[PDB]
Amino acid sequence: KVFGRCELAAAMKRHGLDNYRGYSLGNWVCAAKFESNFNTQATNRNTDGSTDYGILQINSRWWCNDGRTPGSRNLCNIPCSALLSSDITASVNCAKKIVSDGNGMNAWVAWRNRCKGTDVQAWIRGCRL
Ligand SMILES: CC(=O)N[C@@H]1[C@@H](O)[C@H](O[C@@H]2O[C@H](CO)[C@@H](O)[C@H](O)[C@H]2NC(C)=O)[C@@H](CO)O[C@@H]1O
Ligand SMILES: [Cl-]
Ligand SMILES: [Cl-]
Ligand SMILES: [Cl-]
Ligand SMILES: [Cl-]
Ligand SMILES: [Cl-]
Ligand code: NA
Ligand code: NA
Repeated sequence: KVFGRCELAAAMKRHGLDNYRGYSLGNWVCAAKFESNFNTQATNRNTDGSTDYGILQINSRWWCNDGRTPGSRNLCNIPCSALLSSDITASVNCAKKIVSDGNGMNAWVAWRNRCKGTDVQAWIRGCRL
């Protein structure tokens, strides 16, 4: 599924990401935009052979099991394919674990490079939330 911006904002808000660990909703929407272009089916292969999955491009090196990232962890205890669902619950719940792990949203490269320190509230501007 390719979410609309506000649709995703609303979904993320309903799933408790607004101000989760102090990260306002726009951070999450911004991260999703630049990680996946709001596409839950996005996958990208990393140089180390892991793959990033889903709307928040959660990687299989650490967070999910895709059966083809040897020596990786599965800290979200999910098949990576669960992160591709049109239902973002699995991504959100895993993202909550990630962002809780001490490094905040810096785990999301795109967030660090494209959202962090920007006016992320713009990403939820106009949305009914
Ligand atoms: C939370 C999450 O999974 N974020 C992804 C990053 O982990 C991806 O970065 C890449 O992650 C792999 C596995 O840890 C690293 O081996 C690789 O060096 C790293 N790539 C970069 C440029 O840092 C990122 C890839 O675009 O996608 C999500 O942000
Ligand atoms: Cl868009
Ligand atoms: Cl915000
Ligand atoms: Cl694996
Ligand atoms: Cl959902
Ligand atoms: Cl933080
Ligand atoms: Na990425
Ligand atoms: Na894994």
